[PDB]
Amino acid sequence: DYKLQYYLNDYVYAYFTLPQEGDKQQAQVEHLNSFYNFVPDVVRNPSTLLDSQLVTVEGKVATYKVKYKEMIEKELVTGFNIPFDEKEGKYYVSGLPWFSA
Repeated sequence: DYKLQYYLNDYVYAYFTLPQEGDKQQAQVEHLNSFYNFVPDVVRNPSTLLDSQLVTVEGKVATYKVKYKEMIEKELVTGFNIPFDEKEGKYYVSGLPWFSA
């Protein structure tokens, strides 16, 4: 579904672009949290997104293949699983994501 991909593309971008600057980080966390329909209870490291590709959608879990890099440059690749739902015609992220091979 194209609409789902447009929506989750923004979420994936936010997730994998935590900045280095502490003051920007506080706001970026709040921006990422805006995709959830809940406020997370209190970990991401500074990152840049290189590529993302929606691989499968099973039920209400979208699985992406994400290529990103930290700054510690090795390119990292992971599966990234996002639970989602819809309210009044608009998608939201329904739980914190999890990583897979």
